[PDB]
Amino acid sequence: MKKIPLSKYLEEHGTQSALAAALGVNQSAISQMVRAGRSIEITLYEDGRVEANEIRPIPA
Amino acid sequence: MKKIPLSKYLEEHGTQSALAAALGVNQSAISQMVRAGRSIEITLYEDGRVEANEIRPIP
Repeated sequence: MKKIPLSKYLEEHGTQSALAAALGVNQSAISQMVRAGRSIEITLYEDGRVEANEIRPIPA
Repeated sequence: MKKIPLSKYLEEHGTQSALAAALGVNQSAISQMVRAGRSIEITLYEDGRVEANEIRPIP
């Protein structure tokens, strides 16, 4: 397993198009996360699965 | 540092009251997190400070 911030993932690994498909999300949700500088972490499994999580501090 | 889920922090390390005060939130905020099953991770630093994050799945 590898975990990787969103912008590094896109800048260095995969495309928005590909990530959107592997997460089963609307491509424009990815665009929105990039624009707003949301703290999104991408997880890459050896089985091929890809997951995404926003890390939100408490308090905000 | 050690990362542990909120449930586990409350079982093994601290209380809702003490955690809330150290984080700088009202206990009511922690109570709500426990009650809604929210995915909360506590980072416990060597000097005793703690920080909290919520893990929000995407989508």
